[PDB]
Amino acid sequence: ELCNPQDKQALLQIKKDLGNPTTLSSWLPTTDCCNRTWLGVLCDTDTQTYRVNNLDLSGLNLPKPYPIPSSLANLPYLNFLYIGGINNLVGPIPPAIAKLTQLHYLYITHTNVSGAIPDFLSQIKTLVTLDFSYNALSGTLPPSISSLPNLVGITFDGNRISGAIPDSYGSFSKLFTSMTISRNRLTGKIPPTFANLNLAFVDLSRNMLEGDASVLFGSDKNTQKIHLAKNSLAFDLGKVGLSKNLNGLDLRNNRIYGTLPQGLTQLKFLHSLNVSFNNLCGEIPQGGNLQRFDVSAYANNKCLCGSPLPACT
Repeated sequence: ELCNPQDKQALLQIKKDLGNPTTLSSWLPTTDCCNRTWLGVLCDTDTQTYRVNNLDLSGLNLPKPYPIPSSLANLPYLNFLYIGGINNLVGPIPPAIAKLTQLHYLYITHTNVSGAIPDFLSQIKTLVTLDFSYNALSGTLPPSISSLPNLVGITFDGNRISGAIPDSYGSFSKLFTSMTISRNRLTGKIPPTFANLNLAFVDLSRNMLEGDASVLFGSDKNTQKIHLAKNSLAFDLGKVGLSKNLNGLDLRNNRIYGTLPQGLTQLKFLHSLNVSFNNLCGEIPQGGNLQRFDVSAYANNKCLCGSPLPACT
């Protein structure tokens, strides 16, 4: 049998540790774990270790709450680990995951996992993406993950994370291009060190952030989406530079002031725009895609005017 004996026992232990759910009844001692019949399990054919390097646990419908099994640490060749959509998965992200030294892609999402996002993840130098969204995570954001050299993005949306965004999150490498931490409880300001990032995507919507978000803008940046809705931000929007790549700009429900920047008429790919429920004033820039957006995208500001709104005096 091709299945490695130690991977085999860890997988059967994981199964037992989750109450031997019927959703894992394909994990049979009588069949080879490497031959694609064990649901969600694959072995590394590419590097020819033939060790289990890809595990997907999804929608298992556990019969009662169980934590993330510490037997996951006994699959040391994991590169890809997805754990998601499991209502009855509870407890913290165990330091047992630190044993997965070759992880590239890690998702623990749409579960009831709780506690803080662990600071130990910074030691897993192969990490390319982290997704811990839609769980019950609390605590503050772990500052040390900014040292990860291959990390391209973090997806931490929809938890209960509190505290300020660490200044060290402006220190990610040039490969880091996507940061979403929406629907949490962050407070404070966006760190000035974020001028060092070049984000394709940034979503910090539905938090309690305050102050200036100008650092996330710039005509030298390569940014496709900027989503900052539902915070308490306040800065002069008319002063910001805009990435030519911008396709989505959502700043609704903040305390942003000044005029809309004339540079918006030059964005060829702007397809979604919402600046409602702010303190903006002045003529809406006429040109580009600006007059294609409904009135509701600009309404409820202080004194905006010009098409699609009534004429300026």
